[PDB]
Amino acid sequence: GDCHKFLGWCRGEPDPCCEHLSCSRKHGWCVWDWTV
Repeated sequence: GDCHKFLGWCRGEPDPCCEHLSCSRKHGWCVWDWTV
């Protein structure tokens, strides 16, 4: 049950991003919070 870090697939995945990250649909992966 490893989480998905930055630039990691999320769409469809069982668990959400790792930490301080938001699943980005535009790119298709989680991105930095402070960044976005």
